[PDB]
Amino acid sequence: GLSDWELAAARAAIARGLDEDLRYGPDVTTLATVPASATTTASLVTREAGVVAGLDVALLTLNEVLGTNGYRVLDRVEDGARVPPGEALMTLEAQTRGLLTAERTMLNLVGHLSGIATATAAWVDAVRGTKAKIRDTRKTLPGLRALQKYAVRTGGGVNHRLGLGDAALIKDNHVAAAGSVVDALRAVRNAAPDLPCEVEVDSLEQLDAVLPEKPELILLDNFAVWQTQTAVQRRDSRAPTVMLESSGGLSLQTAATYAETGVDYLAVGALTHSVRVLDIGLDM
Amino acid sequence: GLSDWELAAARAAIARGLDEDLRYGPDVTTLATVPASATTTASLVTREAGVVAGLDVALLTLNEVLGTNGYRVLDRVEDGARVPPGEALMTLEAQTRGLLTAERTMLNLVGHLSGIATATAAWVDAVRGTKAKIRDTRKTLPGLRALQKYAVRTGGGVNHRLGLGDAALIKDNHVAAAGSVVDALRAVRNAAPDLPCEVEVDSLEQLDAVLPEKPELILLDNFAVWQTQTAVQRRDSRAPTVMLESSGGLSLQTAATYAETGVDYLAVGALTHSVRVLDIGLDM
Ligand SMILES: O=P(O)(O)CP(=O)(O)O[C@H]1O[C@H](COP(=O)(O)O)[C@@H](O)[C@H]1O
Ligand SMILES: O=P(O)(O)CP(=O)(O)O[C@H]1O[C@H](COP(=O)(O)O)[C@@H](O)[C@H]1O
Ligand SMILES: O=C(O)c1ccccc1C(=O)O
Ligand SMILES: O=C(O)c1ccccc1C(=O)O
Ligand SMILES: [Mn+2]
Ligand SMILES: [Mn+2]
Ligand SMILES: [Mn+2]
Ligand SMILES: [Mn+2]
Repeated sequence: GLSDWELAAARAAIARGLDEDLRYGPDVTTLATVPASATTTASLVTREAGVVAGLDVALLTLNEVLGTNGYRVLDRVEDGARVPPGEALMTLEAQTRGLLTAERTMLNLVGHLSGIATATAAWVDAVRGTKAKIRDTRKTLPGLRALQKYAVRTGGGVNHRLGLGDAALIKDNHVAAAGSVVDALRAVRNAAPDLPCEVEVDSLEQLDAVLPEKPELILLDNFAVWQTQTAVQRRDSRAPTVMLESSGGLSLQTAATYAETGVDYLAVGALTHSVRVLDIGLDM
Repeated sequence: GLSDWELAAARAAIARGLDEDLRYGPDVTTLATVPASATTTASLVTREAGVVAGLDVALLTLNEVLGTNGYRVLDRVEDGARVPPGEALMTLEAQTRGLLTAERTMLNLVGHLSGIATATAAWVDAVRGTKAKIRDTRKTLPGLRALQKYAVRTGGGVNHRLGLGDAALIKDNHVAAAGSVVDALRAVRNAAPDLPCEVEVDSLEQLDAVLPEKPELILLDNFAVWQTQTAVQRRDSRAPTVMLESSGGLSLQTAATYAETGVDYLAVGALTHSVRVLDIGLDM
């Protein structure tokens, strides 16, 4: 499921999580109430409906606390599964002390990632019957980019760039510094001709100015729906190969409206910066 | 503003943030569009109203990217300031290249921490005229506990425990393993007699059972307002010294209603697990 750098990202996050929990001493309450030889069957069950993501991270949290041979998975659901309230995402058998200590860290990761995949899916359903794909941004939390990114993919969106040197994206602050969108575009092309180039426009005027330069993608920043319609109309007639991406004034209520204008992508920051946790509990 | 461990935490977070942005190559678009000698005056300004928190983290991000003597702060607001849309939280003068590279990492942190402080303050205002204090939980994001915990305090909340060995808290799964709340309570009392003890009850029945044991705090889990009122009446008559904390079915709409019952605290998970970013931009 997770790739190598995602897996490594997950391990680093679960380690930071456990360290936050354990740095003040051991789990005194678990140690005191449950014997070392105790063993139970527990299930991660959703208190609500949504799309599940990050189940492997649950397994990595246990590997860290109990060791690979410290637990047994009697059953599990697959990442990306649409799930109702009360559904058992995974049933385990493991040393009780290990589960009570690992509980919060593992639940915190799975609820966050599931919350993103559940949101992402909402957006994906909203623009169904359209050609628009939902994309994320770099408005991710430090240390969780690979995981948050993985989660939007699980819900059906498509990742944008993972970093700064990943692809070029000429922003308002660059244009300001370069003095002109076409100047900046030209500069980026000359410096990194092999790198994907996206140019951000703030108006129909700038839009007209960059279409002839034929950048890979144009990001329509904070365009009203009527302006997005015009943009697509101009792109379609003047530079059929330029992809258009809406970003800025996007809400789930307007997603379809923008998608219907014919844009190729909707870039949603909310997907990673304003996530509502999917409520999950560990039941014994 | 930030303490030593919070500072070390911020530093670790900013470093993980920058590494995510730079691991694919340098900021190609900035290097190409802005000269090394470029310098600007920039401001972090809110696109929305809210409470500000995490400004020092912005500075720490610049120290890391431009070095201490790489910039100058012409003006700044204090953490915890209630702020309107379009307010300039901090005005800097710095090398342009350094700002554009630091921008996203610093913005993502300040936005996150401010979103938390903004939400916390809404809860705090909600229970105003009551004696209840708003507290957080361990439902924090991995690697960000110290910072998230710092933010609820900036918003007016009061921190709960920071980890597992920090204070004792008997939960449902412990009760399940110990076979009883009173059993579990007795066990913890024997193991860590010097440690603060909080026990979680799911019913007025368990409440009656633990009140005589006189634990430090009792967490009323998912009680209706009427049950919360009853519990306050029983506590007041049977164990005046026992503090009560509501946690579970809390919404900002009901906050005051529960606070009015006379409980000492409201423990809010949403404060740290479902945060809506405060929208902030770097304007040059
Ligand atoms: O408002 P700006 O001057 O364009 C600065 P900003 O840091 O917002 O720039 C980015 O944010 C938007 C990302 O999706 P969302 O809006 O949902 O968060 C998009 O406008 C981006 O180029
Ligand atoms: O539903 P449970 O069986 O009590 C498991 P859970 O992990 O929810 O247990 C904790 O969550 C609540 C925290 O505040 P919030 O609800 O806002 O997130 C509270 O019930 C806690 O003891
Ligand atoms: O994070 C951003 O500012 C952003 C917002 C929208 C599209 C893409 C990006 C990006 O840089 O990849
Ligand atoms: O994270 C939790 O389950 C939690 C929830 C509410 C209060 C306190 C805690 C805690 O363990 O400190
Ligand atoms: Mn933008
Ligand atoms: Mn914006
Ligand atoms: Mn609970
Ligand atoms: Mn719950």
